[PDB]
Amino acid sequence: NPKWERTNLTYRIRNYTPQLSEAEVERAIKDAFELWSVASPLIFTRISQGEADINIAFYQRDHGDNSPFDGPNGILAHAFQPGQGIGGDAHFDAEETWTNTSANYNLFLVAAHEFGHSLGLAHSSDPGALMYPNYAFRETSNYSLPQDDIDGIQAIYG
Ligand SMILES: O=C1N=C(O)NC(=O)[C@@]1(c1ccccc1)N1CCC(CCO)CC1
Ligand SMILES: [Ca+2]
Ligand SMILES: [Ca+2]
Ligand SMILES: [Zn+2]
Ligand SMILES: [Zn+2]
Repeated sequence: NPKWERTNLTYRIRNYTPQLSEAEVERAIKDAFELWSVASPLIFTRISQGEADINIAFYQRDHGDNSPFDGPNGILAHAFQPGQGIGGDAHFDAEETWTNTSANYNLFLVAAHEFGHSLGLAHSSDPGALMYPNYAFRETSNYSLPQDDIDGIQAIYG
């Protein structure tokens, strides 16, 4: 069970996607981290300089980590289990259409799912859980962590 030994973690947005404004990308990420924060003792702090626990970036095909992206559709992003260096980091496929609406693909939703991986959660078998191994849009306004996911982080961090 790889998990963070610390509760205050830092994250850093290394690059942005041209598809949305910087503020939009930052808002999506912030909201995505908040989902998890309200159900655990984890506190996330955004940094702009230096080394952060969770590095977030948009990359194309080969990007230096044994898991190149596949272009439009297919895998949308990937994250690393809690750990030093690359651990906890999340990479988003730069070739995907990134949105903040119902159109594929909503960044807030994909990001929330990736952060679950970054936190140590595995995939869930419950089709209504954020951690279910498939992307499906759900109303983002006032969206909150589903029941199963709350049980998930809870089981790890309390
Ligand atoms: O389950 C996933 N888990 C990821 O970490 N990354 C993905 O892209 C993932 C994902 C799921 C949900 C949200 C974000 C990402 N997913 C997207 C849909 C795809 C379906 C191929 O038909 C299977 C891999
Ligand atoms: Ca892809
Ligand atoms: Ca890291
Ligand atoms: Zn990667
Ligand atoms: Zn996943």
